[PDB]
Amino acid sequence: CPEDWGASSSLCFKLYAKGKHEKKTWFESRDFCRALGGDLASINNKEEQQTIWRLITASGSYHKLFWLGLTYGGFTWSDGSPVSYENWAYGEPNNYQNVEYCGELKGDPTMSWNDINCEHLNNWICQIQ
Amino acid sequence: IPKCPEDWGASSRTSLCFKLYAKGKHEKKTWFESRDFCRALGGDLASINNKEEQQTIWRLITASGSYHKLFWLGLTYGSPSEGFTWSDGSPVSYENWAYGEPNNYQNVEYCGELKGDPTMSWNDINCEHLNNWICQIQKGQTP
Ligand SMILES: [Ca+2]
Ligand SMILES: [Ca+2]
Ligand SMILES: [Ca+2]
Repeated sequence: CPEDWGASSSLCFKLYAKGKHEKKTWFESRDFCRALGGDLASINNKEEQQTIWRLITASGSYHKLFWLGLTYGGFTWSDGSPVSYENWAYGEPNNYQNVEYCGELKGDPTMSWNDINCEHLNNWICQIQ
Repeated sequence: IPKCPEDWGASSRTSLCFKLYAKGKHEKKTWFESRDFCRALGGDLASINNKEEQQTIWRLITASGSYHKLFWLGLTYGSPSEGFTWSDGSPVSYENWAYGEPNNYQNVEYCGELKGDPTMSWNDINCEHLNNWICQIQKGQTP
């Protein structure tokens, strides 16, 4: 793995929790990780989770929340029929997009996930190959 | 296929991209500071390894009215360790330097700067000097 990046025993993870003043939104966090050649960290098994936890330990970043690459995201007819026709007014539909939800990691031994407004300022975790 | 970052002059035939930094007289830096700045971006002070790369930079100069300005390049005098000779210039064969010697000769004093006119010529000057500067980055890479 790159310059000190949690080595999955596969994937490399790196925490980013410098200060509460430079926390980013999910989108910014994702741009930051992508500009590095990777992306926001994805957790696909217990192993990957232990790794991030060791990183949290090794750095003393207990209890901090981190953005993970978790993201959520059309209209259907109730009766089941297919949407073979549309007559939306200009710009419609549009409400189903004023808010989006993303998943954050609770940095304690439970290592649990919670979804929240993708616009919250948070620490984040990247993953490079 | 590697491509150049958010608008940086791309060397059509190589893997380098260039960007001018001429924010004005009160923004100028030293070779080392300029180097720190460029590497901080994930790049480095610009190297000119051929004519095409030189032309890419000249086109950057033109597109920004940066005519007649001076820019730092990654050009730096390295002080080859084979440089010592005797008083008449004869080469040194036998040697009896103390432990760790020689070593004062390694002090970095001279760096290269680019004259932003059509000549695109280089001049070696004291690295302490304040100049505008140019960075380069590898394609496929983002600042
Ligand atoms: Ca809850
Ligand atoms: Ca929730
Ligand atoms: Ca000179």
